[PDB]
Amino acid sequence: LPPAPRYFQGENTAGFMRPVRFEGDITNLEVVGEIPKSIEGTFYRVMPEPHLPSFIPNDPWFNGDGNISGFYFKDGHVDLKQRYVRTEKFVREAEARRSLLGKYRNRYTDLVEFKIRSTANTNIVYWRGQLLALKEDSPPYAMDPETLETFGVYDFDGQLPSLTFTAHPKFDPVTREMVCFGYEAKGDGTRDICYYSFGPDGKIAETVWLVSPVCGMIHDFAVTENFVIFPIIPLVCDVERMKQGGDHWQWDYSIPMYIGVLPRRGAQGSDVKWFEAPHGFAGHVANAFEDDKGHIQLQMAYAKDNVFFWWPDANGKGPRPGEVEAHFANFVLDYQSDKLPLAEPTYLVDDDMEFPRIDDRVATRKHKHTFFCIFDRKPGVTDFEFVMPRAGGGAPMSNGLAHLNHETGDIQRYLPGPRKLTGECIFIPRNSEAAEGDGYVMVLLANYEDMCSELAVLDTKDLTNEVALIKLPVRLRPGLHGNWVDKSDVDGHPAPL
Amino acid sequence: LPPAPRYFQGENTAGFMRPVRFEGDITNLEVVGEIPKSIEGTFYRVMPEPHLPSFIPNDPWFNGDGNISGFYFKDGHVDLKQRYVRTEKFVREAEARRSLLGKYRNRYTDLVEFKIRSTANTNIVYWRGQLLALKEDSPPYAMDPETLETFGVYDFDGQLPSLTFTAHPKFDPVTREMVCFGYEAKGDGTRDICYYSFGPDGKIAETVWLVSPVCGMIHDFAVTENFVIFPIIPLVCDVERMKQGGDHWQWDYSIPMYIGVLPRRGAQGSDVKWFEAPHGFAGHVANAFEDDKGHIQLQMAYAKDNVFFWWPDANGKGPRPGEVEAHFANFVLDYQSDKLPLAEPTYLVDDDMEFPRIDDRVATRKHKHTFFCIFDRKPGVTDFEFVMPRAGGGAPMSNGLAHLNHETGDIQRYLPGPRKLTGECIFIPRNSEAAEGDGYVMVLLANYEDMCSELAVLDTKDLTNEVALIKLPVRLRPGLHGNWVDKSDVDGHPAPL
Ligand SMILES: Oc1ccc(/C(F)=C/c2cc(O)cc(O)c2)cc1
Ligand SMILES: Oc1ccc(/C(F)=C/c2cc(O)cc(O)c2)cc1
Ligand SMILES: [Cl-]
Ligand SMILES: [Cl-]
Ligand SMILES: [Fe+2]
Ligand SMILES: [Fe+2]
Repeated sequence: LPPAPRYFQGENTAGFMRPVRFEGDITNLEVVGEIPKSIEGTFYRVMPEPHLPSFIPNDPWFNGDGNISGFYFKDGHVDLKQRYVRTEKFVREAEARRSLLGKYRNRYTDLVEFKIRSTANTNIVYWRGQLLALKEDSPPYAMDPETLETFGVYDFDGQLPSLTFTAHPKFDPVTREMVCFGYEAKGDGTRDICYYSFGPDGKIAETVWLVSPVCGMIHDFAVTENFVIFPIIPLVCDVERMKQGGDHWQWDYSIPMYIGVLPRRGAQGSDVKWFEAPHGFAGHVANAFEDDKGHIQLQMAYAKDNVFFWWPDANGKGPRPGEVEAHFANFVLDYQSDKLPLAEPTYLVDDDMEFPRIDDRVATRKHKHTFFCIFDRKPGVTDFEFVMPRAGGGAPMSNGLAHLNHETGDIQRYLPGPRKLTGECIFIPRNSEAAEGDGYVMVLLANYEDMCSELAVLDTKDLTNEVALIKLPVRLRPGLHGNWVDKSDVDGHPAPL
Repeated sequence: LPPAPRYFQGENTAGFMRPVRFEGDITNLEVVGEIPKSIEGTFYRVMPEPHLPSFIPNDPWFNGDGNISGFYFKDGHVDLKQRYVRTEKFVREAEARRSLLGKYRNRYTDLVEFKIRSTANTNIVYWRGQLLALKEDSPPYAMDPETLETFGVYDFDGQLPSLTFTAHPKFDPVTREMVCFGYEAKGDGTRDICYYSFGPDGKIAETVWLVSPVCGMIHDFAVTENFVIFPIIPLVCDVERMKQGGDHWQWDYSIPMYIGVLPRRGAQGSDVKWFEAPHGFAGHVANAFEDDKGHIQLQMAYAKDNVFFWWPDANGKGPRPGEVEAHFANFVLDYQSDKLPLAEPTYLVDDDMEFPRIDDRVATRKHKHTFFCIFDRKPGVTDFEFVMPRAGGGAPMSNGLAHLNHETGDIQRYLPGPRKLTGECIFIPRNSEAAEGDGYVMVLLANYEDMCSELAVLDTKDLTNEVALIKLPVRLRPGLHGNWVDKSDVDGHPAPL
């Protein structure tokens, strides 16, 4: 077998990116300031964190074992619980005491045959009394919200019709449905997309099979009252390339950014319309909604080149690290239109941004508040000379959060400091009668001075001030998505406005 | 109630001394070099580590909640498990989410009434299939060696005759007895010492009540074939002082360092002879044995002034931090002599030293190898300008280990480097046929450059070279005692040579 290294080497596991790999508890976290005493619930987040050194050099960040953190809040006190998802990969590698799964989404490089290749490392959501740890090449893994024990791969009582479950399901705050899909839904290289939904009682509602014009990456999607929308990143999969040891994904400069629109209820596969946006990268969706005219307003991060530069085109063509900016775009789509090309989007702000969140009480409906990560290169915002040598590589950087009020156009920015960077934020309603976007924002910080993590709590009335700073004595390696589960929401999701 | 701080403040919890307070697992630790594949067993260590900020300012290091680390070795792989002892203090404070126990060994300052005040933070030993977590003001707490679960306060099937159980019991390698005692054995300020022993079947053997000439601290003791030996530190307890909120211990410059000698078997309390060594501090015992003449050779760390400078005399008189050195002394004692004063000891080496260990296969018999911590002020051994600002306070410093061969007088020294300091080492026999002192040494390092801990593995054939360096991604705060439990030893202790 390729030899198993006994310590981590390479930029993707150096500095702040060095895996810690701890599971367990740290109760009664240290707090500077004061956590509002009325906050009650749990912030769950997932990070890729390789449990064992990979036999693949420079294995991307996206390929690390999912480790779940829960921060449990009550009466101004907070406890941390942390535990790895017991994926098939995790369990078999722990038994062997070495890495066995190979390149990102390429089973032809695995040292043993896996049934499920999930690292369950991308999102962690609440559904019907369980956590679902999500990875877009696989079904979810179900976990206990209290103990973080893994129950196992989850198939929705035998109803899951797809091999794949997106990391970005949407929760309709009025119908209480979970709206889902999977791409490559019949296996590696397939153009099959399975669109499906579950009612609040757990029964499958929609199931529609459709065909993507290319086998392209559909990382996120959008849901409105009457439509579902599938933006395709121009990364394309060729299984023959994979069989020779090549990458699952390869950029294609010759295609548009396709945007599929399907009717939300009762459609067939042939009802999808593949609109053609100008070539670019489909980033995360903030939210989509239908306006007065029935036109879809789709608000999402959008870049003009390949954000995932390590997967360049067939000739190795692509940008360099830190070159590509993504911007907060608004695309207008009309399902009734037969004109497939779309105009350049309008842009809501100037900032280089990503990881947008809204008040999920208006998900699928008109929203007027967005919170998002920003990366500002203006001199002095980040002390790059100090941070870069301690940061390692492989992951995006954010040096602030922004809050946009869409009615007024006011933007507030939270800057944690010159030697700190942020993860994705969560929004917590002040209480069940709070106005849209009124309450608290939490965000995990990487402090490069201390080489520790911190959890900042902010009030939306003034996003520039930390109400509390929870000081962890360990690093939580840069991670992906997270969600708030409020103690007053019996089904784990907030009530509609 | 005195207000409960929400983050740690003060020098005793700053820098490398900042509590981490994590419990759980880190498997498959990173290793540089190669752990000898034949090593099989577990290294257990205990550290004081306050679980909650104290309401007592500058609470000493000795007063922190005991947290147990186990490093489990097999086939060149090593896993960490870590867990707090579930003492009455730990459990009641965790329930209240605040500190409740007050000053070190002063129940009159507690905010609630405790039955048992143990922090179980001083030693962790193996006995008859359980771990015993030891603290000299209390009985032991029994724990599971595999899971580190706490079973509860342990009374030896109702046989424990004392309120107090020493942190330094001795294991006789020939008889397989555990030889114990407790001082202040009838309560705060009592001069009662209870000497007692257990046979390998768990039945109590000896129980002798004796009287100390003063209520002084008897931290360690020594055991030979026919005698037990009690060296008294000139810290003295006055319960009336404690009732007014004062310190349990106060130095007394007017007394000798008493050394009690009692016959090991069949004695009465009045058989003890209280020899009088020159005034000084009774440090840890390496080992004691009877020579050809039946005279006791007692080898121990010995200083000329109060090592515990924060507990000065009645008028506040005593040394400053880092001024007192302890040296490796040999006292000669003759139980038949009626001459109570003893000569100044001889010294085995020059180094400022402490935490001596021997090959416990010769415990209570003649030994010819000692391993110990040293603190060398020779310029450049420690880069004090770098280390001191990151170190915090409250704990002793060691910047090397030394191995003395007593037959030849050769000394080898392991220096982990200018920005590292060490804990107490353990010795592991190479195999069951190894000569005395031949095998491996392990020691936990504090790395002040990385602010992480490391576990060094050394071969006694060349103590200057690390065979392996196990790299933890967290800090283990400076700790107290630790022990090896070899997998090949049925009762957990090595066979006699
Ligand atoms: O297995 C995978 C595949 C993709 C991702 C992932 F987070 C993609 C992604 C990351 C970004 O920083 C922005 C963005 O729009 C998308 C994670 C795991
Ligand atoms: O409650 C307690 C009381 C004492 C100790 C302790 F380890 C004392 C000690 C520490 C030294 O550095 C040298 C030495 O000779 C003795 C630990 C906990
Ligand atoms: Cl589990
Ligand atoms: Cl327990
Ligand atoms: Fe995502
Ligand atoms: Fe000790």
